[PDB]
Amino acid sequence: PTFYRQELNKTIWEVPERYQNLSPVGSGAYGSVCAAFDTKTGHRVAVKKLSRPFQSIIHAKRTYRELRLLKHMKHENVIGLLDVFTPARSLEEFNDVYLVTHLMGADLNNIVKCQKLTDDHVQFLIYQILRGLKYIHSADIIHRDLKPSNLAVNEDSELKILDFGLARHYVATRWYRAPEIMLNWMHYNQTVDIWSVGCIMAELLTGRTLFPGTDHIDQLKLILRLVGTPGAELLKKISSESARNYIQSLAQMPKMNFANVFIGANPLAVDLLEKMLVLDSDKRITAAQALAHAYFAQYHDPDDEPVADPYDQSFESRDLLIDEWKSLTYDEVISFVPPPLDQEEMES
Ligand SMILES: Nc1nccc(-c2c(-c3ccc(F)cc3)ncn2C2CCNCC2)n1
Ligand SMILES: N[C@]12C[C@H]3C[C@H](C[C@H](C3)C1)C2
Ligand SMILES: [Ca+2]
Ligand SMILES: [Ca+2]
Ligand SMILES: [Ca+2]
Ligand SMILES: [Ca+2]
Repeated sequence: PTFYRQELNKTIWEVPERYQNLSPVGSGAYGSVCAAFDTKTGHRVAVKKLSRPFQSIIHAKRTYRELRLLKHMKHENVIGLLDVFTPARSLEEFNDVYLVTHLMGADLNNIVKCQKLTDDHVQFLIYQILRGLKYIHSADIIHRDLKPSNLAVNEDSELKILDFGLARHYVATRWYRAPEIMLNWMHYNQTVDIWSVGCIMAELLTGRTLFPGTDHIDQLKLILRLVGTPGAELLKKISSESARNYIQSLAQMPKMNFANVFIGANPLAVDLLEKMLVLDSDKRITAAQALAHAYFAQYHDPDDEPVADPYDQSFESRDLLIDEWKSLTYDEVISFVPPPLDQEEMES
């Protein structure tokens, strides 16, 4: 393919002539993104140029991790890959990676901000998050920082999870993070992401942020006002003695009845929130359990809530040299097989 160069976000992008009319639509994890027109299929796409993908061992492994993850993700509510390209003619020239997915014009903050959402619409939005989570969780992938700005939404409210499974080694909002993550507790499971869904769903229903804490301690106090003081068993999870002593010394608070917090909400929504917003991560509902909850009865379809193929994450434990990660990434670029344009069939 013939490539062309265009300065976007103050830097030169080099892309195949197939992709036209690039215009910036914001930053993503470790890269910046442009919307484009795919002249091969007439579809609108989003193209992410990774920033400094091989500058250090941290960047190089992050680049491999992201390409491996995105090549594996094949679910209608999870960002996946239509294409991956590099202007490099060989590994020796290889220093830039571009990832291509379907264009999603908005994030969840664009949906709720200026819109009084109906309950049926909230159901659809949360249903899609949970369907995507069941899939990624089934591959032993956790998001860990799920929030409205990590949920891409298109013009018809179709939603995809992105920026999951990233980070190993800019000020982000922590309002949606699971307490065990925000506070660095010693163990956690996939249901960290279900806490985040609870926080998102609460805000879609009320129009107000659930736990808008000014710092870690203020946020914890807001959380405890809703869910009540935890038992000594929860302290088991917290390494820092100072943190445990602080929590233990707080004046005891009762759990609130969520029916008195989400006044006027669908009682089924309140019940689901009660099951998601639990401090005990072993008591928190899973994504697959939540999809069966009566709140989603008009959307639930077991035939269309798939799990993922096994995902080999053995590379995560390995320390390799920059050029090894780079060569592995080049291999993944070259071996990528674009999916069919139409991968779906009418149901039954
Ligand atoms: N508009 C849009 N549409 C789809 C995805 C993205 C996208 C990607 C991304 C990931 C992989 C890929 F291959 C291509 C793009 N990373 C961050 N974003 C965000 C850019 C602005 N915030 C919401 C989405 N942006
Ligand atoms: N957002 C809220 C924070 C705190 C807990 C609960 C009820 C009140 C006090 C408002 C949610
Ligand atoms: Ca169906
Ligand atoms: Ca079809
Ligand atoms: Ca479609
Ligand atoms: Ca069916």
